[PDB]
Amino acid sequence: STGSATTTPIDSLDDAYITPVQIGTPAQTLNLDFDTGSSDLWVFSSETTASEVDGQTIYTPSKSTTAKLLSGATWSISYGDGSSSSGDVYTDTVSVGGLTVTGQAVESAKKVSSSFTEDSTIDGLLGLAFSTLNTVSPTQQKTFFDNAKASLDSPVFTADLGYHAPGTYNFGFIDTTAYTGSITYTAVSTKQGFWEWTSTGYAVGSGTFKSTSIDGIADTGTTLLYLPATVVSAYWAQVSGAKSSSSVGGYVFPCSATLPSFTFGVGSARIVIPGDYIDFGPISTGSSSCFGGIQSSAGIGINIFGDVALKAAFVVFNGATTPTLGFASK
Ligand SMILES: NCc1ccc(C(F)(F)F)cc1
Ligand SMILES: NCc1ccc(C(F)(F)F)cc1
Repeated sequence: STGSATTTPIDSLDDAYITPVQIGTPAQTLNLDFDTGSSDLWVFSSETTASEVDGQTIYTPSKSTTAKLLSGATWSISYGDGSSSSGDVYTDTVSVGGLTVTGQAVESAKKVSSSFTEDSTIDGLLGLAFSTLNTVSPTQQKTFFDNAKASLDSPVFTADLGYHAPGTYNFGFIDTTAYTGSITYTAVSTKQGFWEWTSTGYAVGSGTFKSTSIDGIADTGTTLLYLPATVVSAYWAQVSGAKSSSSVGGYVFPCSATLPSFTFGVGSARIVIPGDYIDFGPISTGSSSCFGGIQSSAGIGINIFGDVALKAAFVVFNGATTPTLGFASK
């Protein structure tokens, strides 16, 4: 079987992407943030503290004939940005673009952090990292992808994120019409539970390519590109007036500047991120200082190939017994 669903940016900056997901019987449609950096499917629900819900669509398990409370199961998650949520667990039917999984763990949020409440367009997250990161206790639960793997025509899903435009998540097949040239596959380490790979280097604008191993994760759930300080300093050195601001919390640049492209290596192939992709607009309404889409990972402890990088490519998440990552230009 296969599944195909359109994913849409939540705002004019591509801060996140939401994808409609059907939960329960009859279907309750929620717009979820597909996150290859985490492994929990959790949603706003009728159980969420009422003061912490502000415009989100909620899942109501009492209205689903297939919902089963997972007795004694709880969950609690903390993301690298300081966000957090927690609650209890149900099993229910979950469908993504025609692809159906029965008995999927649906984690009902009882408490969510403020940043989730303030995001009215995101009804929850759908984790697509490896199941070893799932936070359900005392019995760990499998991701949507892991549960669907056996019935998929091919044990893969692909991410085709758009720049200020809708995109597509596909399950079970590779759309050979969606990319140009060839797909370059690179090895994945699952030892931390992430889609972790090694980039072969980078280049700034039309500059010389620098062969150097950059170990990072493919994370659709992270907005920006987080790379080592040496690389990020080399990039912003090519933007007149750019500087790292402690009060803002990253590199900023004059909004009148034109940004150079950024290239990163995948084996012998190259993925070029257009400079316009790195512009994330004024730091505040009316400001002439703009926030950069490439930031340092020094404070994070791991390099993150977020949406800024991934939306420049057609990305294959190959969940075979030996998992790999595929990158193609588009
Ligand atoms: N998108 C989920 C996510 C968020 C943060 C991290 C970090 F910070 F641990 F790298 C990994 C995955
Ligand atoms: N990396 C997972 C993640 C996704 C979205 C959010 C937000 F936008 F709701 F804060 C936080 C964390």
